[PDB]
Amino acid sequence: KEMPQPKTFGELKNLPLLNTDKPVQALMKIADELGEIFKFEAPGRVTRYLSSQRLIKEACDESRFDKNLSQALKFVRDFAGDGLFTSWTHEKNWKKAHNILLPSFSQQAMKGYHAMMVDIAVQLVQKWERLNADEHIEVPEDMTRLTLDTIGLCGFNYRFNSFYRDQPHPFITSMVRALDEAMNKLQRANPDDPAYDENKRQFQEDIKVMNDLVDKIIADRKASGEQSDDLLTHMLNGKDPETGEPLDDENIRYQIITFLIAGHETTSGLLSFALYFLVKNPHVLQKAAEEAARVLVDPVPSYKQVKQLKYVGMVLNEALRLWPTFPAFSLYAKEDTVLGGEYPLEKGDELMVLIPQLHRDKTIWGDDVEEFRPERFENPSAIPQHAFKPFGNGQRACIGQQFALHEATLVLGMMLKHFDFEDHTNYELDIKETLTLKPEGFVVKAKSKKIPL
Amino acid sequence: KEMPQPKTFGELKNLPLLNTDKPVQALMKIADELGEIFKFEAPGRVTRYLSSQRLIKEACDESRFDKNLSQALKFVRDFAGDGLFTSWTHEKNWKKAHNILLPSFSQQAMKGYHAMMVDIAVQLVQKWERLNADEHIEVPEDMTRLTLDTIGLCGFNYRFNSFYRDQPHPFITSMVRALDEAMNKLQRANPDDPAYDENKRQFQEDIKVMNDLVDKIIADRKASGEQSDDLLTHMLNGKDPETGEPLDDENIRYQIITFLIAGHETTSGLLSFALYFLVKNPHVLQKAAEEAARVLVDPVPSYKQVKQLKYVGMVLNEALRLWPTFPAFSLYAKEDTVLGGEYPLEKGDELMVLIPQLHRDKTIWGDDVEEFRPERFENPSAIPQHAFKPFGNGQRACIGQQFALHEATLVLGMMLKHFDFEDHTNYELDIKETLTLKPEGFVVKAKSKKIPL
Ligand code: HEM
Ligand code: HEM
Ligand SMILES: O=C(O)[C@H](Cc1c[nH]c2ccccc12)NC(=O)C(F)(F)C(F)(F)C(F)(F)C(F)(F)C(F)(F)F
Ligand SMILES: O=C(O)[C@H](Cc1c[nH]c2ccccc12)NC(=O)C(F)(F)C(F)(F)C(F)(F)C(F)(F)C(F)(F)F
Repeated sequence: KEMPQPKTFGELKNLPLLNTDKPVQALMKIADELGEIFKFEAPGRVTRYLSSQRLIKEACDESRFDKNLSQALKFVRDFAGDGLFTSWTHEKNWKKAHNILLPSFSQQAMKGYHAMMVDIAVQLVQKWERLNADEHIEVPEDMTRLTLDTIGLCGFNYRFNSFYRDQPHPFITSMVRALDEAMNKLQRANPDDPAYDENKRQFQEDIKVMNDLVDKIIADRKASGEQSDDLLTHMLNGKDPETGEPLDDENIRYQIITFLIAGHETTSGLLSFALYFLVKNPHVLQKAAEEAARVLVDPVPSYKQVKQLKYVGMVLNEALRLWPTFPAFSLYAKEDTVLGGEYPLEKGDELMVLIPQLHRDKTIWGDDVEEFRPERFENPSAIPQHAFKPFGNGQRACIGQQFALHEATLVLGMMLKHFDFEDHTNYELDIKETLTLKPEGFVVKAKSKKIPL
Repeated sequence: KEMPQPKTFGELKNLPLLNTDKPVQALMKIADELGEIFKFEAPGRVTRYLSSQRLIKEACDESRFDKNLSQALKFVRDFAGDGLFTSWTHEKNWKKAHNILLPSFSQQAMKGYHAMMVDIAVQLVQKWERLNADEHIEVPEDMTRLTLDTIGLCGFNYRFNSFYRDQPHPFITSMVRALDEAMNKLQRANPDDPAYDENKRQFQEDIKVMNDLVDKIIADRKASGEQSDDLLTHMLNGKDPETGEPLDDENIRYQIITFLIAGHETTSGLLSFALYFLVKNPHVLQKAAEEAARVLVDPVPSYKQVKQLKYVGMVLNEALRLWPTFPAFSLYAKEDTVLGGEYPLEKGDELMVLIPQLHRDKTIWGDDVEEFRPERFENPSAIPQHAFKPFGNGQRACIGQQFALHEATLVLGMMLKHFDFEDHTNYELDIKETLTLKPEGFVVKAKSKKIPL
């Protein structure tokens, strides 16, 4: 039985297929042509891309497969270290940090973060209230200002003040450039070529910038002793119940860098896609706006009011179905095993879960998988197990899921309460790929409903 | 009596003395050397610089002298046109605009603008509340954000959104570059030298940017009929009592451009100098802060509360004494006349009033004229006529005087209510000159008192 494989480039095998600005979208097209599984080879490396719920449900069995660091994550590890996102499950610091931080990311914890989320959300709305008549909004740029500032503030009581700037904060410049470099390393044949020497030097300079700001943030909080109820305070004080150990300061840095990466890259994309779908589907926008108007009856939304925004939740989940913003995750076989009754795997063999394809599995979702329909999530127990995984799988799933959904629900709810929206350019979806997916160049006009804050 | 005169450069006469980054400060030093009057010659022209109250009181006699357009103002007229600032007193549009606008710039008119002034002032306070512990404030840069935005909003219901940017608005970039070219054209031999073709092209392009935006603003408003009740509304509807004529749309544009020049340049300089002198004089800062705390008992300052900030007003007047931010104005003799019983002048002969030197006249102020003492203004009536002229003279005095002082008082009151200030760099005063004066590089730290808004 021969597993499908895309086109090759002689000795380089499939590698040059990733020499593109849009590798995930390319892989989606290959998946459409080849089906639920294909092998992908490079010099000295092989993986298998999975696209169907029936295979992915097996891949998600944690007794058989564990999280793998893709080559992308191995490069991100050069600045995110053994933080939660780029550590192996068997490294002592994973379970330790996981145990310490899980309570700080719970739904109940969101009650405590809510006030600071509102602070940044109000800044966004005020920005849009203050635009002149025929000016427009640069959507992913503003969502990124919001999401980065929220995690900065909620997490570590640090204000990036992104709405006060055109040029990002120096940490963000370095982080964005470090991420770009990490993703660019995947797609260059002969990575030791002299041309890439300057890229490597700038990389080391960006890592240093990140470490020095965050180390300083940690040291400052240690030296002040201030008990600001946030992630940083929790990490400086908390002990892992299992080992009885706290995180050391180096690992705390790695977690902070990791949360900032997450806040910048991934939540902003969700909000950007959600707004994109709303302006392309005005009946959905109407339903979401009506809910926002009916529910958010006070100038400052409450935690309880955000929980009440069911339809806005459904909008966000349908946006995640179509464009899960961190679109692939990797697994390895813990032991020899056979996938799907058909594909034998050896210990250590790697799998890639193509989340956007899983979410277009017609045998699960129906034939209309490209349509934006939030009512797919109106009665969510209808969704089969492992059919919807925008936040990954099992113990290695996104720790920030509740944070991200709370922020996104609050913000999207406020946006729909306060403004009508116009797709003035009839924007053509163009998806930029970094660590994540975003709708590049998405612009709208927002006409104020003149409801005070 | 042969008039004193500074050093000459052969056939260039005194012209090269103004070929300096700091021409007003140069002229002040010359005044120190030469006294109350000196002649200043260049090829094809002459003026006389006055520095004493004794002589300036004659110059300010409107039966004997009228406002002259200095060469600097003649160049500003290429983009400010026949707006109030760059028009001759005998021009029909001067008298029309004067009669139409003056009542809208009264102390009592400020009740109408107060709310919009608070809007921008709160944005400033919030920016500074949001700075992190280690960070500092770029004072003139932030003061200019405030003052430009205030005149934009109050004047024409237009939001430059300066607190949302590092890059100034396109209009501002052009205006600033226009004003720079005007300044540069002064110290320049042959204007039609092909060398300056690019300068002229840039100049024309900046005029276009300025006219296009402002004309659109005006046209947009005329269309809607929206009675926004600002300077633009008054200008579109208002009739000159004398002629019975309104301003035409072209002249309205020049007034708006003129207001924007004014609210950008001179007013922010005042606030920057005031804060400078406050941090250099801690006892004065403390007295002003006591008043602010005693008077501004509400989170939103009221119009009447700003009028009660007597000491803050004294502080601003003392800043204006030392560093009047539009530091000189020009006059011409309406008829042959003798100045000071010594200097015969012919009809058309020109004078320059060197305001910073007038304000250092030891016969009026006492020997300690370099000292910052707001108490000099305990009773502003006590100052002799024509001794204190930071807003110029007579019917050609600053129309924006009450606007500027109300805005500056409000803002400085709020700053002193909400923050303690630290001169963390022990800043060395360095005054940059364009057509106005500012303390370049003035930076402070502001520690919040944590009083909510
Ligand atoms: C819409 C927003 C987000 C999406 C779609 C998303 C998606 C994901 C996915 C798919 C994974 C699994 C990665 C893998 O298997 O390799 C993951 C892991 C993670 N995410 Fe997110 N994420 C989001 C927001 C956030 C936020 C806001 C934070 C933190 C502030 C965060 C922190 C993390 C961390 C720490 C992990 C690693 C968890 C572990 O292995 O222990 N994420 N995320
Ligand atoms: C600290 C702030 C300010 C200072 C020191 C200042 C100073 C002056 C001075 C000295 C003049 C006389 C010019 C001459 O004789 O050639 C003047 C004129 C003028 N100023 Fe200001 N000014 C300030 C703020 C403003 C503001 C905020 C506005 C408008 C919003 C404004 C509008 C004008 C206008 C229109 C004139 C021309 C008046 C006329 O001749 O009819 N000024 N200003
Ligand atoms: O980084 C990796 O390991 C894998 C695949 C890969 C990269 N190099 C390989 C060599 C042989 C076989 C497979 C690979 N990379 C990808 O699938 C990808 F295309 F880069 C990717 F999809 F864009 C991605 F990196 F996974 C991603 F989607 F951007 C990421 F967000 F990181 F998951
Ligand atoms: O613009 C002018 O006409 C006059 C005088 C002048 C400029 N060029 C001259 C040649 C010969 C004799 C006099 C002059 N300029 C000045 O006095 C000046 F102070 F140098 C000035 F800086 F240019 C100034 F323009 F006056 C000023 F001070 F910057 C201004 F803000 F405009 F008042």
